[PDB]
Amino acid sequence: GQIRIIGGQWRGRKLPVPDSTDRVRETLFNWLAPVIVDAQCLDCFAGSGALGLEALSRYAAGATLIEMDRAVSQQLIKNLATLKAGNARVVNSNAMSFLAQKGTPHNIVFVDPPFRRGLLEETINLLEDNGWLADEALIYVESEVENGLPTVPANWSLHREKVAGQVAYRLYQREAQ
Ligand SMILES: [Cl-]
Repeated sequence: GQIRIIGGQWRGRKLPVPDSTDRVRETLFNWLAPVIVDAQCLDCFAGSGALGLEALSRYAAGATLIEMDRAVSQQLIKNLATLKAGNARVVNSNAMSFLAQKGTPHNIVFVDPPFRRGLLEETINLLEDNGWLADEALIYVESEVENGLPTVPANWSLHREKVAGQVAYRLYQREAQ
């Protein structure tokens, strides 16, 4: 497995992601371009780290990367060490346990769960209820079109949306209320 960082300080740098897309990341980070510098980012299901790593490359101030798979969390840590990225941490946890505590506010949150039903709406409510979001946070949500629009709290509004293939890529903006 290889991950390519397509932008920022490590643009073009290639990283191994063990035995277990560009246009997506391109679209998302174009949406995030004017807020990404010095942002605090949380990746709820970091997986390969594609999202968190691209965020750090583009001069995010910091990224907390949450990943349930121990082997995957370990490789992520190794890739951060390669890149000399000290302004990040990896927590080996499922998102439901992790977010069910008093949180810390983030400017940008990535919500791309490995499966939708049982995780997506639950994660969204925990983010909102436990203080994980800064006053005007952006939350990226990836979901199959077939699922419809996810239930979001009333103070979240749909900010950007792209549909490609079977998948809806969305960015919500949250108002502190
Ligand atoms: Cl989870």
